[PDB]
Amino acid sequence: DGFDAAAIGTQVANVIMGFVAMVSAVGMAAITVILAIQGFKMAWSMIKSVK
Amino acid sequence: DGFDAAAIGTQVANVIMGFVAMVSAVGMAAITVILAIQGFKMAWSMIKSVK
Amino acid sequence: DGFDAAAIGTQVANVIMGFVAMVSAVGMAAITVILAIQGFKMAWSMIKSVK
Amino acid sequence: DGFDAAAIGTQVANVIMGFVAMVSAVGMAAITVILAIQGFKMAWSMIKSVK
Amino acid sequence: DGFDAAAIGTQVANVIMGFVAMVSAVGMAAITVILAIQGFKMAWSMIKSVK
Amino acid sequence: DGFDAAAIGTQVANVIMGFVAMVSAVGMAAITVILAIQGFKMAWSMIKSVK
Amino acid sequence: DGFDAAAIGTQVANVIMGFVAMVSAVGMAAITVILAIQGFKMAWSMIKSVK
Amino acid sequence: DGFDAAAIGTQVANVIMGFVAMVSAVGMAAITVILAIQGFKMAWSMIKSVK
Amino acid sequence: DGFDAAAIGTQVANVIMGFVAMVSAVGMAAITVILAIQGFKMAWSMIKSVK
Amino acid sequence: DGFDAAAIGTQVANVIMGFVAMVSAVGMAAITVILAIQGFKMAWSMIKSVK
Amino acid sequence: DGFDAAAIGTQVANVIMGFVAMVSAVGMAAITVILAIQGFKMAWSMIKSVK
Amino acid sequence: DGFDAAAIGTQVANVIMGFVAMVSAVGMAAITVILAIQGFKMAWSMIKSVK
Amino acid sequence: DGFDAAAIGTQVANVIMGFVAMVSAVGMAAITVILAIQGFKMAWSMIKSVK
Amino acid sequence: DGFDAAAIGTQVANVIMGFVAMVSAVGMAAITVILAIQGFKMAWSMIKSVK
Amino acid sequence: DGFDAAAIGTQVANVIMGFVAMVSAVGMAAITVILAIQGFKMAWSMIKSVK
Repeated sequence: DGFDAAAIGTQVANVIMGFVAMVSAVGMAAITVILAIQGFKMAWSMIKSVK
Repeated sequence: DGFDAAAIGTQVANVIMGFVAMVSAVGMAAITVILAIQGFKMAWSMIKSVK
Repeated sequence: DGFDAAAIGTQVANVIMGFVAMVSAVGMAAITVILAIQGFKMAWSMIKSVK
Repeated sequence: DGFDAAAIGTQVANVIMGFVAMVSAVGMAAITVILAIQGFKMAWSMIKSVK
Repeated sequence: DGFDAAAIGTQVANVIMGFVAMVSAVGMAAITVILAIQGFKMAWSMIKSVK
Repeated sequence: DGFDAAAIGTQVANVIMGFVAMVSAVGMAAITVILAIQGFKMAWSMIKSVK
Repeated sequence: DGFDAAAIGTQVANVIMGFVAMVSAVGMAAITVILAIQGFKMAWSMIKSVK
Repeated sequence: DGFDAAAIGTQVANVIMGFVAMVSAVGMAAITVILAIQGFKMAWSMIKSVK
Repeated sequence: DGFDAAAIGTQVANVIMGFVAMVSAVGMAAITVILAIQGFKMAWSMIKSVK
Repeated sequence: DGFDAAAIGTQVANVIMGFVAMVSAVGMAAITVILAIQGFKMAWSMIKSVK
Repeated sequence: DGFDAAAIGTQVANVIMGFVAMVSAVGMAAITVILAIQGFKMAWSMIKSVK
Repeated sequence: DGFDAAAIGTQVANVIMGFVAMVSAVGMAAITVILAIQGFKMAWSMIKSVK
Repeated sequence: DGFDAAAIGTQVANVIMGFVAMVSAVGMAAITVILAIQGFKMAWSMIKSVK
Repeated sequence: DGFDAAAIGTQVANVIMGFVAMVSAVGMAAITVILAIQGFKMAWSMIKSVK
Repeated sequence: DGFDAAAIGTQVANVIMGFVAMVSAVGMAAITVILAIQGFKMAWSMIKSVK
């Protein structure tokens, strides 16, 4: 009857495409860790196979 | 007696096949997130197994 | 006395076996949605476990 | 006799299609919460499977 | 008739957008735990694959 | 009306930030095990590749 | 005529906003339990995936 | 009028904070099992990767 | 009122600490298998690296 | 006038605190079943993840 | 008054402790299947890692 | 009263021990695949380490 | 006075213990379906984890 | 009195054992999909571990 | 009575065997990625073992 479906259907989507920011931010604060270990793993990794 | 069953039975269905749009839209605003993490996951994933 | 029980008892049933049509129609206008999400869910689902 | 059925039948419906607004508003004040947790859930979720 | 629908419809929403605070707070008091284990999991995790 | 939301919202969080202790304790009583095996794994691990 | 509606309408509400206390109290005596199990669940949960 | 709300509201809570005991007891009689398997799982687990 | 909580709370636990037996038994009938393969795996494993 | 309220009010309660017995008994004859399946579930559960 | 509570309370329990039999039987006719797959899974599983 | 529990309890089990056949059949039509790859994997596997 | 209570009280019960038959029959015509899907679910289920 | 219980009790079951057909059909139109992905998953899966 | 079960049972299946297309398409847009990394992985992989 009214059909206020798509009008609010975009409104809702716009609240939550403007939410990637958080996932990227917590992203960055994953990698710093994953590098820290990874880069530290690769430190000894060569000098395992130094032999 | 009257049998206004199918006539309105389509009417009702037409209000709600015209509702996928919202589910697609909130769809798109799922994937952007899921890529963001996923693509960021695959970033470190190769360079876990860099070794 | 009169026993107009089964005669109208079928009459009533015939108004309402001719009512499945609506339930099928609103059926179809469920699945289009459920696919939309489901198929979109399966989109990212493989590429979660891409790794 | 009078048949003031549809005339007021619309009148009543118009009081209550003009009621979605509230359901949308309490809608918005659901999602902010559901994001808050959800986005915070996804925060640790990647870094469960950091490994 | 009166149509005090949206006026109180916002009033109700404002009681409950001012409720995220609790969900964030119990949020923080989830992560401290989830880090505690997670960070402690990652402690041994590298030195599983020390080999 | 009353709005005793944040006041108890902190109260609840304080019961459960004071819960990490247990997770750390069961933490310690994970690692002792994980070392035991890990350190015992590394015992033979060098003297696999003694050759 | 008299219109002693709102005057007692508040009176009634005040008997029953002063009732949250009980729901909070039985609240606390839910969580102690839910922690007990939850914290005990998380005890073995890490050391399932110790592997 | 009487307002015997909090007085019995504590009374009820005290019947059911004195109920954790059972949940801890059935707790202990979970872990013995979960260890039994877990410790037995870790038995073969090292000597899978003995190689 | 009655407070038959801990009395039956132990009763229930005693039915189910007397249940480890089964988990140990199905334990033994895991390892026989896991040895069978494992010991058979280690059979060829040395004589892969015989070279 | 008479006020035979609490006198019979206890009388009634005493008929029905002496009713837990049945609920415990049908309790026991739940768990035997729930163990039977549960313990049988845990039988194959380890040897799913035997791998 | 009569207090035919425990007398029938056992009667009811005895109908339904004599019901485990079915759950064990449908038990056996689970495992035969679960072995069939499991044992067949373990067939190829070694000879994945044959290498 | 009637106690038609075990009589049908076997009847049900017999419908579903006569169901392994399907699981074996879909079994066979797993392995043909798993061999195909596995045997093809082992083809190049030796002639990786031909050197 | 007459006390034709238990005499008809059994009569009524005998009409409706002779009613399980239907519930078993509609039982069988549940499982055939539930197997059909279940057995078909287990078809792909192994060959999800074929990997 | 009449006892038209089993006579219609079969009638009802026969409407709904003649319903598996649909569940098999929607079955087939599950697997085609599940293969499509699965077979496509196994495509890259070998050539992950090509190395 | 009507038995419009298989007639619509095919109708439903035909909406969803005509759905593989999407899963193949999102398929292709998995592999391009998986190659990209895989082929790039194999780039350095030989020249790890160049030695």
